[PDB]
Amino acid sequence: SRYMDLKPLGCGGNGLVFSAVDNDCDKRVAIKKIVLTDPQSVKHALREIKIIRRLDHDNIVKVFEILGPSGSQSVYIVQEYMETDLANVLEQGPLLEEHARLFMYQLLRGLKYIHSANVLHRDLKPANLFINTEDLVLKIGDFGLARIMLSEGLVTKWYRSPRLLLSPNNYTKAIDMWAAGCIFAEMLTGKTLFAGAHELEQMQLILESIPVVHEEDRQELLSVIPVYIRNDMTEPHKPLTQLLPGISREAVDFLEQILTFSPMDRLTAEEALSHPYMSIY
Ligand SMILES: COc1ccc(-n2nnc3cnc(N[C@@H]4CCN(c5ccncc5)C4)nc32)cc1
Repeated sequence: SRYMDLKPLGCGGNGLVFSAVDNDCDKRVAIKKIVLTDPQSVKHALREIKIIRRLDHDNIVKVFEILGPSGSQSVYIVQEYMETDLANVLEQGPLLEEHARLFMYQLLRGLKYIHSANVLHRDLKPANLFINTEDLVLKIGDFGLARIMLSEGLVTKWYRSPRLLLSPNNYTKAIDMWAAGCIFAEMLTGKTLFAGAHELEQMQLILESIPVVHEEDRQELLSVIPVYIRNDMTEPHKPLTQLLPGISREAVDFLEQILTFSPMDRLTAEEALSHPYMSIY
């Protein structure tokens, strides 16, 4: 009786999403319908709800209510309506460095929050970063959020870290950070940094630009891709400075610190925010 005029917004992983208007307050909402197809789906939906119910931050999409069939506080997640998504913004071209830098700050602020709570995002990509163009606010989408402790082909390989390509079911905070670096490069250039369709070509695209500085990392690659055995992995053929040719040296330097092959050398969300390139906000 509360939510009226519902029009589908598209399809996520969990289910169909709809835009609707609330009667209590004349504001717009975004509702996710999750179908309880199998008992595996009910267990998955229940994990997701307990997480999003306790997270409250300026750069995380706000969850208002949870209702079942007929609307009572199939499952329906009522969240805040955002104007657009980052993917729709970047189809229109690259951003001014001032806007990319501001959106990166907000993305990092949102990551620093979820990571502190021992939550990570299993599906970080421009389509799941929501924008209100009026206030230039960026908010990370709730669906994909998971505690650190069918349709497989519909998962993008593009924002996957070298480690996630080698160990496909192991998600960590550092994996969110690699994806954030990739999204930042995409906001600056208006095109995907590493656009592979398969796990191996994605690894080969990364290896053309990212140095392998540890022998442990080098030995692992020689056991999967032995062609690079007499190549000095320390100096790639097409480095990030070449891949990003019109952007500032300050942006590339900050990027080189996030797009490290090893998670051990990679800045954390907290460290990236304390970086001079970000601390000015
Ligand atoms: C594809 O699957 C999905 C998956 C999740 C959503 N979710 N989840 N929480 C949300 C909060 N706000 C919005 N707002 C839309 C962003 C772009 N939408 C338009 C942009 C421009 N024109 C029409 C719609 C509004 N969408 C949300 C939407 C579609």
